[PDB]
Amino acid sequence: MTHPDFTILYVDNPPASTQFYKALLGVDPVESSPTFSLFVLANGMKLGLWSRHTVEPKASVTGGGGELAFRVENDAQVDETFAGWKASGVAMLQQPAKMEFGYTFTAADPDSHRLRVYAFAG
Amino acid sequence: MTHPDFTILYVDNPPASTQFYKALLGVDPVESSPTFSLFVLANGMKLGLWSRHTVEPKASVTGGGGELAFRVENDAQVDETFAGWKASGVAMLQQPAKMEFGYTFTAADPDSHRLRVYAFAG
Repeated sequence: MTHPDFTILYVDNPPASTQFYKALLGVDPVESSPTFSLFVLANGMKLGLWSRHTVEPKASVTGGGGELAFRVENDAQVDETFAGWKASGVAMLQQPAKMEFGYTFTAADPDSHRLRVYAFAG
Repeated sequence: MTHPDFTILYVDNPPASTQFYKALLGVDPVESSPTFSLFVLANGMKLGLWSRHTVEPKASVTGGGGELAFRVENDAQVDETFAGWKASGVAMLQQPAKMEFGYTFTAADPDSHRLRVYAFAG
């Protein structure tokens, strides 16, 4: 009954991780705190960064879950996003491969979130 | 540079978990597969269910991360969403408490995702 237009990705060190998402997405944090961050996209969606040392329920995890799907028009735009992140200092452990749902790619940043850039086959 | 209006939450058993999100959010899966699901919200956002047995990179985890922030007008609407989920068979391990960012509450479903219903103080 309640609709979430807001997704939160759990980070460790707010300063470095927030500047990382600033250039990663191409946004600026409208709201920010010593242990939290918030930016709202012109897409009509909303995206948080909640530090895991202050998350409730308290969970010391990085890379356990949370997937951020970056939608692009086609397979070439996936590869542009690949190389740009790679040069921008993403860990990057996954082969960009043609899946059933289309050309999918998933990265892992310093704080390790599954950043899923895909091109839908339809 | 690339903006994600799409967030994916990693589930174990697609049938049961997809019907769970159907009533949870109040949506129907526009796209669906034997090991995947996809529904797009009238909020202007997009939400996937990717089964962890077919996720790339492959990760057998549930409750490690991924946070779904359900935004409501005030603290009472948080408590309505609390009891409704509770009656609908959510695990629910967190006290709905007044945080710095407002009245926050976080649930965990059968597949265990941090479902964050909050009322922003400001």
